[PDB]
Amino acid sequence: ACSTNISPKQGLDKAKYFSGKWYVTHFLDKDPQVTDQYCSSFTPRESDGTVKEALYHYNANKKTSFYNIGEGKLESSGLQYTAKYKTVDKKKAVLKEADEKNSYTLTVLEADDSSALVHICLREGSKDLGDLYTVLTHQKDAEPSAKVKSAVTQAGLQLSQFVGTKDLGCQYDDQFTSL
Ligand code: HEM
Ligand SMILES: [N]
Repeated sequence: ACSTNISPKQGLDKAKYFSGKWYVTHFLDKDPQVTDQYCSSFTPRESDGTVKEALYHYNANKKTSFYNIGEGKLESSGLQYTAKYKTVDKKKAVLKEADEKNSYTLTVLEADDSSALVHICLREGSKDLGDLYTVLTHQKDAEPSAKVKSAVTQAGLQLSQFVGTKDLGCQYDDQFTSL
């Protein structure tokens, strides 16, 4: 199951996270449910205590993609939120409304002007799907900062064990993440 002991980084300025867009450069899926490798980019925003974020996934094996919009409330305790998610097309038109039994919780472990580290617990039945850690950069295929690489170690992980995305033949939809 996903860890219940993940807490966001204390003192982090949320503006460093809710800004620009993010590309996943490295991911650690602690308990994968499928064997395909994904690329992902997303654009998180917040307003008045509610996060809305536009999400994109690209299956590098199968060459398929899908789009979502997550929505949830910013924890008063720190940079963390539990979101419900709709399925959308590449123009953000809704294909399916959220299934309220499913959620994900995102916890920000580090963020600076170039890079971030987050933990995501996706619950896509009624079941934690297991921990996913993603290293993020504002620019595609860029190098994460030293600070973010330190945060990986401090989360008890080893960067050597992450899957990098730079060599996967990723295709992104930058128009979508710029909406
Ligand atoms: C490279 C990074 C990521 C990988 C490896 C990954 C992996 C996966 C996989 C394997 C699935 C299931 C696909 C299927 O239906 O078979 C999935 C779905 C999903 N992921 Fe990710 N993911 C990544 C990043 C993210 C990010 C950054 C978020 C949220 C901020 C996120 C949220 C979701 C959600 C909401 C779904 C469910 C989509 C739906 O059923 O409509 N994922 N992801
Ligand atoms: N995910």
